[PDB]
Amino acid sequence: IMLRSTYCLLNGLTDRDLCELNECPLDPGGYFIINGSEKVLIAQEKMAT
DNA sequence: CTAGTTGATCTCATATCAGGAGAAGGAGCAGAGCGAATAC
RNA sequence: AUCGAGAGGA
DNA sequence: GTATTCGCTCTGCTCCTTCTCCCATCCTCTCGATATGAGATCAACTAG
Repeated sequence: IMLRSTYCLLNGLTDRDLCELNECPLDPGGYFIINGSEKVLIAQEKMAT
C-alpha cells in the first residue's frame, strides 16, 4: 500500500492523529514500505500508444 | 612364519525504438580467354 | 563474503 | 585452315549479410539476493 493513499491507515488523519501515531504531518506519503525500506516508484516515460 | 585387530577408502543400497564500424564469406553477374567444334 | 542494482561525488 | 562460334572455366568485382568488437577515470554509500551404515580390500600393525 502506498502511504497516505486512500487505503492507507494514515488516510484522512489529522496532524494530531499522525503525530499520535508517530508520523510526521509534513510527510507527503506517496511511497511504499517493503521490508521496512521506503521505496518510491519513479514515473517511466514511454512513447504514447 | 603367521593369523587376528585397526584404520582408511570405495561401493552400494535404502524414497518419494534513438549504435556503429569494420572485416570476412558467399552470391550473382560480367567478362575474358581458350579448348573444342561446325562450317565456309 | 560474493553478485547485481540503485543513488551520489570530482 | 581458318573464321567463328561457343561452351566452359577462371577469376574478379560490388554488394549484401554476418558477426564480432568497442563504448573516460577514479571515489562513496545503500539495498536485495544468494545422510548412514554394511561389506570388501588393503595396509599396518600386533601380537602368537
